[PDB]
Amino acid sequence: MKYVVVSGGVISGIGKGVLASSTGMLLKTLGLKVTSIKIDPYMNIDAGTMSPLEHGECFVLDDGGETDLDLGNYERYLGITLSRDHNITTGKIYSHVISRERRGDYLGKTVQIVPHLTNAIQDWIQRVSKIPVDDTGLEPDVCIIELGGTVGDIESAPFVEALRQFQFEVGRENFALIHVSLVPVIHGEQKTKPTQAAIKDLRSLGLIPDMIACRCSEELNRSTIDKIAMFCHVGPEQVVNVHDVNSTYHVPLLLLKQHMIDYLHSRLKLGEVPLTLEDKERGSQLLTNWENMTKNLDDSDDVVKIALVGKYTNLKDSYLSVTKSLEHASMKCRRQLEILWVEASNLEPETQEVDKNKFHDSWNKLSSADGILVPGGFGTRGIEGMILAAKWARESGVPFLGVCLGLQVAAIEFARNVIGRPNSSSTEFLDETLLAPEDQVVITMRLGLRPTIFQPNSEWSNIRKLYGEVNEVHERHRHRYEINPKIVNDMESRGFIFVGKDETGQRCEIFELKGHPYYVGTQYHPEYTSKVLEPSRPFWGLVAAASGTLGEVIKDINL
Amino acid sequence: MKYVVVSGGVISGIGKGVLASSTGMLLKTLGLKVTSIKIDPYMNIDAGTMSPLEHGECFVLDDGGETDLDLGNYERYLGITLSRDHNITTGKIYSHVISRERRGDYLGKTVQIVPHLTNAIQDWIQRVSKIPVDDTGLEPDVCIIELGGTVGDIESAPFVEALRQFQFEVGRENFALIHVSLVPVIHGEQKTKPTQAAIKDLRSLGLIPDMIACRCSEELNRSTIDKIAMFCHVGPEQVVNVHDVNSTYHVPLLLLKQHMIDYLHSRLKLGEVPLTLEDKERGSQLLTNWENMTKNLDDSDDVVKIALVGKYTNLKDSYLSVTKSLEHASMKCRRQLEILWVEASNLEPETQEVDKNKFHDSWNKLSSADGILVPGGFGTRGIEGMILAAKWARESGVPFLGVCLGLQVAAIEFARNVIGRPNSSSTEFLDETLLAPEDQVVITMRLGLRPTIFQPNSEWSNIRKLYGEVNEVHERHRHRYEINPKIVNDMESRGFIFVGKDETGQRCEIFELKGHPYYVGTQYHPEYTSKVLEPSRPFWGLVAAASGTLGEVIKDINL
Amino acid sequence: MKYVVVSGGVISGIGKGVLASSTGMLLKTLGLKVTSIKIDPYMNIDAGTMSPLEHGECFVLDDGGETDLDLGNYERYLGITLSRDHNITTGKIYSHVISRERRGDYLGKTVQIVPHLTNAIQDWIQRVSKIPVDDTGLEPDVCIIELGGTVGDIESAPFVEALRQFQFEVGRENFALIHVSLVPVIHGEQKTKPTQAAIKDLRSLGLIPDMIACRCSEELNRSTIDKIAMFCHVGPEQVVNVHDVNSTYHVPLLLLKQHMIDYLHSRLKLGEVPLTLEDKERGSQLLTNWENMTKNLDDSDDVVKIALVGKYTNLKDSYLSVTKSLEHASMKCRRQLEILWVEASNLEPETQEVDKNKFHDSWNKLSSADGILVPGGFGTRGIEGMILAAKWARESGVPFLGVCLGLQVAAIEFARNVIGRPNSSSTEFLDETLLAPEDQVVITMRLGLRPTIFQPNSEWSNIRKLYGEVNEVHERHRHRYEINPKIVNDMESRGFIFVGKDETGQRCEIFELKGHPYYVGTQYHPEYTSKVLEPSRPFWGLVAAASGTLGEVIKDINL
Ligand SMILES: Nc1ncnc2c1ncn2[C@@H]1O[C@H](COP(=O)(O)OP(=O)(O)OP(=O)(O)O)[C@@H](O)[C@H]1O
Ligand SMILES: Nc1ncnc2c1ncn2[C@@H]1O[C@H](COP(=O)(O)OP(=O)(O)OP(=O)(O)O)[C@@H](O)[C@H]1O
Ligand SMILES: Nc1ncnc2c1ncn2[C@@H]1O[C@H](COP(=O)(O)OP(=O)(O)OP(=O)(O)O)[C@@H](O)[C@H]1O
Ligand SMILES: O=c1ccn([C@@H]2O[C@H](COP(=O)(O)OP(=O)(O)OP(=O)(O)O)[C@@H](O)[C@H]2O)c(=O)[nH]1
Ligand SMILES: O=c1ccn([C@@H]2O[C@H](COP(=O)(O)OP(=O)(O)OP(=O)(O)O)[C@@H](O)[C@H]2O)c(=O)[nH]1
Ligand SMILES: O=c1ccn([C@@H]2O[C@H](COP(=O)(O)OP(=O)(O)OP(=O)(O)O)[C@@H](O)[C@H]2O)c(=O)[nH]1
Ligand SMILES: [Mg+2]
Ligand SMILES: [Mg+2]
Ligand SMILES: [Mg+2]
Ligand SMILES: [Mg+2]
Ligand SMILES: [Mg+2]
Ligand SMILES: [Mg+2]
Repeated sequence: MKYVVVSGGVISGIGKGVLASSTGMLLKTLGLKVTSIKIDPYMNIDAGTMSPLEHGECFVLDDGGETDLDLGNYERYLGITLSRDHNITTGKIYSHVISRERRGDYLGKTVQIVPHLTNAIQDWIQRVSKIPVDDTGLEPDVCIIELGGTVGDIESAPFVEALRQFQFEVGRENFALIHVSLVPVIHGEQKTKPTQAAIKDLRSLGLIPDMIACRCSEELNRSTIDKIAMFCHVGPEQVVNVHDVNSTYHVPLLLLKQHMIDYLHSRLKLGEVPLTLEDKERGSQLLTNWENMTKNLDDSDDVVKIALVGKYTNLKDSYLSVTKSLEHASMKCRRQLEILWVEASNLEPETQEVDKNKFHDSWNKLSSADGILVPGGFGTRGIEGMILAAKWARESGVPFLGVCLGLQVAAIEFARNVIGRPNSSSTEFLDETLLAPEDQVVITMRLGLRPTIFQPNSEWSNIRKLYGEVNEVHERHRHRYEINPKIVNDMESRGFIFVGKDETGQRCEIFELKGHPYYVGTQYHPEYTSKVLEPSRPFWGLVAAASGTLGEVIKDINL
Repeated sequence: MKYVVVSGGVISGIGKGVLASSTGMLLKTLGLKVTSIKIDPYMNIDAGTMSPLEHGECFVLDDGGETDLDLGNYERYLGITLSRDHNITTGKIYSHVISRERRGDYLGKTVQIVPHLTNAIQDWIQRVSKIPVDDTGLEPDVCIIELGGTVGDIESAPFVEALRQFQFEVGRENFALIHVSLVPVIHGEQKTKPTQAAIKDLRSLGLIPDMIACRCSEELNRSTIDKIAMFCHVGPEQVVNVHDVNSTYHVPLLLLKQHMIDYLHSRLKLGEVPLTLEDKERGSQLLTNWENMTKNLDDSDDVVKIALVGKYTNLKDSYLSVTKSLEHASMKCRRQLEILWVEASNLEPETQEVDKNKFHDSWNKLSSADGILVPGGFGTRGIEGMILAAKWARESGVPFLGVCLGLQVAAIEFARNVIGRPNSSSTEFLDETLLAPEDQVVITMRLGLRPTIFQPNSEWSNIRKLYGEVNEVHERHRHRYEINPKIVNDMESRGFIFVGKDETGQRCEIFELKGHPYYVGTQYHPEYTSKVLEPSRPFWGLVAAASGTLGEVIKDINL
Repeated sequence: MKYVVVSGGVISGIGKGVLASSTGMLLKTLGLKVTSIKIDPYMNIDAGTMSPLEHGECFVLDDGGETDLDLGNYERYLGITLSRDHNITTGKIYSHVISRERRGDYLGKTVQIVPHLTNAIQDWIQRVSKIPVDDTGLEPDVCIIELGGTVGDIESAPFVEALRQFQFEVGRENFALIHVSLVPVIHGEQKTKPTQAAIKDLRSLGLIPDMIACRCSEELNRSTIDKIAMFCHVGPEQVVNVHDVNSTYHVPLLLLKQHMIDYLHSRLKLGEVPLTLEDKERGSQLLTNWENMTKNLDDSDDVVKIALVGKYTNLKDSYLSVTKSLEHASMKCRRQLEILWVEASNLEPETQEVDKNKFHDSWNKLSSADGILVPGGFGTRGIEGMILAAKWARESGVPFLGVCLGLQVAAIEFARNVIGRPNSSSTEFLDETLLAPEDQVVITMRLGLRPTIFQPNSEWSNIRKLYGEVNEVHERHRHRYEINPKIVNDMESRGFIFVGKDETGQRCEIFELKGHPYYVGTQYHPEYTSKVLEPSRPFWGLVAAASGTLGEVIKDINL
């Protein structure tokens, strides 16, 4: 096993997840199998309790693991599948040793943070980095560790001490450290003393970095590079200039231009890992596919506008996987994506009493949209706004996708406005009020990867067509409610066909409305299964419907 | 004596000299006598050997001290005069103890950095902070110490250790520390971990800050202030938000808006220093004069353009005192200054063979200029370009000031083009070549404050008029050459009158050319004597000549 | 050049000079030429101003360099001669860069502690480690650097930073670091946390140690060694157990038993330095001579007692070279030395009025003595006591040596008691009092190595015989006075022959008194020229006179 640790810096939120993902993608272009571990110094066992207002969206795994947003970045860049064990947290590792003590597995010794907890960390990283993450049952060749937080924080102290020991418990040339750092630019001068103080913290903590990755608002001056290469004991070829770029799909081709594969191949002896010529064709076949999609990103010009209708649309990280999944669809259509961020509460008429500026900008955006996404939000407070957005799309012929809550607000709209039961509602919003036309009912989270099976009278639908007309759809779930089965044949009598269901048939999972160009809803989250070179089919269908050429896309899918 | 230390930070060049000068100016608005000390952790005895390419211009004192650029900032903001002892350097203080050892004044003890060198530092700061710096023979009430470099550097280690001890060798409430710090803003988020790591270095080194001054590209968010006030054990009222502003004359009125006098008055018991009501009128009379010049900076609109003709005009700090002296003149004329920065070598015709873009932009600027300054540069390599700039101004009637080298290139121009000896030259450029018409000759630097006396037939001149027609001019010198006295009566026969001289008459120090609107030259540097509320008379005369209203200015000066 | 740095620790005065000297002596037993540098973080230019009450005796070099006591330890263990440049101090190196700045040799850059002062240190260590220190004009093969003070002190900061850089400016395998450390033993348990906190300071400062030398009141337990080898990343074979031993001549044979040559030979590639078989015989010929003198130290039993008569005899380090020179004489006679430490002031009768216990213990010791040394002290306050000790030895036939002041008090005794001028005196004690029989007169220190030449009528003397009857004696001087030449032929008429003089004959340097078994005085210090395997001839003559077998020693010297 080789290890690359991506670490620390002057600030949090600097770019370690981007460089970790680019490094893994780049190493994969030598044919190497790459895995990843996120370490988060936070104490939470997993992200499933904590709200999207900190660290962005909760990411959902095939396991049903509700995990760190960084694991989603590794899944999409590398083409890999991760377990809940691939996210280390302070909570998991302190919990592991405490549960092991009360059972007596330390045989009556005193259990100390060094060695015992720092040995639990190294036992975990070795257990987990050998887990299969590809379509093939090979153990990986490289693990990337993203060390969360900043080096020199109390919460990081056990993890840097475990990595200090891991650098020796595993051999040298099986371990490298990349340190990401900030170069401020002040009055036209690029300042080196923040990055120098960060190299002192690594030395203090007993680690040496093999690369410095410098994050800056400019290209680094070669005099600034020389200075960093004087204070840190590294050559000029070991400071990578990682400036601010408009697109993160370009960052792998920045580091390829900067010899970082060529360095790591000589620092980690990567040419001495056994690989076939088949593995070495697959590597450059991924590289040329990356150069293709990045060329097609730069010379594309024709725009498509998608309204994302939700709450808290100012924290754009609360929709990170949705956003990436709209981008992958856009890149496969070769049209420039603009997301129009629409707060659903501002669509409600009462906003015109509260602040007229917010009311009109929301409807200005929703009218401007070539397609609409209701993204699969959290907490029912915006539903009466999203019901307008679903009504607008159905009354007007505008392309629509409804994810999770986007099944539900669309079925609630269709019930109130096409069946004509005007109070019919989400039980999560009203519960004890006991209305008779319950659209949502509870059937205790239904979590992780499940099979969805198409109902037989459904090959007419665009959504079965986009999935290659394969009999089953396997996708990730994070829901507590269903559509009520008693209202299904009522809705189907009116053309709102539940095109796909759970194998038991009690649970409604995909619809398409008859006759509309594209009015699709999924109870799963199709975001989490999106890959950079293979967009998620419901999002590719929305961006194609919004662009025209939905038929030419369905034709290409059918080969 | 009270002490304010202004210190450290995440980066060098952060703003300590601006905040130190603003703090001293602000405290002076309570009637308090304020002094300053710069500590530079560099080893140089004084700046007189080191070139303007690092740390900007060398500043010249009345003593003839060639000192740090920061001492000039204190002189102009506070209205004070400083000795060469007011700049502490590592060289001076290590030299002081080494010279004292070889003489035996430690009486055969081992001389250690702690206590002995750190006691030399505290003996110096007490010796020097009692020196008179005003027009009155009172000892000061407050000393500002600017601690150069960054806290946590090896070169700073003896000075922070001396200040750690000085906080106790002098009482508490006679000492306060202001720490200047950087808040980066990255993806629209203001980052606190660089300022937290800087508070850990102060605690490690045994100092606590009383203010945090946060330097940022935005106003601080109140949540960012709350966070800094959680990690550092200080109230919200002790983080001052010192954002990037277009003008530094505004920075005192920022800190006045932020209660920093009101805090320091309760932290340093400044109301318990004895002062008269006369002292308390003088304080608010300076404050209202500052509010006047800053109001007159904001509502002024009509521009004046001055060409500054020199070398290395890309390092604008190489002309810092010249620049401030043009600004003070501009503020008293109530016209917005634009400095046009003109590289004199680019004015030479050979530049049109080398790069035509540089040739035309230089002459584009010099033609655009309402006035010209030849600023008093260093090293003769640009003189043939400045001779064109002096010719242009004389042939065309454009207002001119020549400082130091600007006497000399103008007299060299007047000799070559109006007397008609076409090879006549600066002996510093040609020496051993032994031409007969030597314009410069040597008469070993003539340094610091000297008297200049007006020749009798000179009250006609604008330059004697601008000086209030007072018989002597006292100004600062830093020159090795003179104009040749054998060429003086030749030049005076042609109207180039040497309006002022040294008391011996051998040495030529001020000219005015007959008939031209303003063609003045000084061998002294009038920059170093410029004050924010009283501009240097030769620069006020140039900016007035460039604006028109030179007569209305001379009238106001004559009262 | 190879470098070994001996460094730091938990406490000052731990044993670095003993381990540095043992390492150099041991490496010399491979035939390698070894040199040494002491770094002292004190500010003094040289030891010649500072009194023996701190850091022990001032050591005198052939240059006339008054230097650190540690340079004497290297001279005697290694068989080498050192210049005043071999002692680096903070004063010398800050003085060097400050003198170089005022002359302009930094060409107008800003001179910073890093790089410029830390480059002066590395330029010095390379300049000086190539200096010839043997009897042959070869440049050395190895330099030992003793880094004075403790690592993590402010005064050490520039020297550890220079050594951090020197580890890379010179290659790896040309540099090794030995760290000396304390293991306390508390309630029968050997404590490792002080040595762990010292390895953290080295990592913080960017150095890794190749050996840990652990100083302890016991042999280290192998569990304690294992623990130190867990926390520091080093094998068990790299912790050397350097326990408290009664004799320092044993410490080389401790480290030879502990494979420290065998480690350093593989860590520094010492087998790849070119050497002849002649060099490899000389190495083991020194080793077997060390095993001989250490065997002859352990199986010797018969005692000899020497009174050392001086001031401040409680600070035994104030006589370190005298003490070692009595030991080398004792080891060559094969008799166990006891120094009886006699305070000369306590010999004065007035002490019997002040404290009778001190009076009788002094005369109890002086009566017990088989020989007497007056050691060459400092400051005249004890002379009237030493005059009794010189009288006692002359009246009683007890063997005597008088060094520096020990010429002078003996001649003052002989004048007062055998010529019979009872007030005759040391001019340094009385000056302005102007007595006529001045024994001392001034002839401005007479410093360093000088030639002394024997007067012709002197081959009868034991002191000319002990020197091999060679015509000149070359020895080190540190005196300001002489014996008066006007009193010489008076003294010689009475049998007190001045057996040796300066080449000019004005200056009296060696005596022997006729008829007494051994009553010798030298104005030079014979201590500084003493070697472990070749004792200084005047001290070997005293210990032989005290033991009997002075004749058998003179016979062995005469071959
Ligand atoms: N080279 C880059 N150029 C521009 N933006 C970048 C670059 N690298 C990262 N970013 C952006 O910075 C933001 C945060 O980066 P990232 O998520 O990698 O942070 P982090 O330091 O790993 O920690 P956190 O998980 O707390 O955000 C994201 O919006 C990301 O797109
Ligand atoms: N509040 C501020 N807003 C905008 N510019 C500022 C502010 N404070 C300082 N500056 C500018 O920052 C630059 C450097 O500031 P300053 O000279 O005070 O730096 P310093 O940290 O004291 O050290 P140095 O002497 O090395 O420059 C100057 O151009 C100054 O005008
Ligand atoms: N292994 C040892 N066993 C016993 N005594 C020792 C040992 N090593 C050193 N010593 C004694 O310790 C004392 C101080 O040791 P040394 O002179 O080497 O100290 P240091 O740490 O180099 O610093 P300093 O020059 O300030 O004394 C001396 O008396 C010396 O003989
Ligand atoms: O105000 C100042 C700034 C600097 N200095 C002295 O000059 C040196 C200049 O160093 P700075 O700290 O100004 O910069 P740097 O070379 O470390 O690199 P950047 O932060 O710009 O990337 C400092 O280390 C200090 O010795 C002062 O004496 N005063
Ligand atoms: O990538 C990350 C970032 C952060 N964290 C965890 O969340 C915390 C968030 O802290 P950050 O370090 O992200 O910010 P902060 O609150 O210290 O303040 P600013 O720098 O933004 O001013 C960190 O201290 C760490 O515990 C991670 O686990 N991973
Ligand atoms: O009073 C105590 C002592 C120790 N301990 C806990 O037990 C551990 C025992 O560690 P100690 O600090 O007692 O010893 P050590 O193993 O570091 O080595 P020596 O200093 O003896 O050479 C400590 O690190 C701490 O975790 C306590 O909880 N309380
Ligand atoms: Mg935060
Ligand atoms: Mg991340
Ligand atoms: Mg710099
Ligand atoms: Mg400054
Ligand atoms: Mg020593
Ligand atoms: Mg223990």
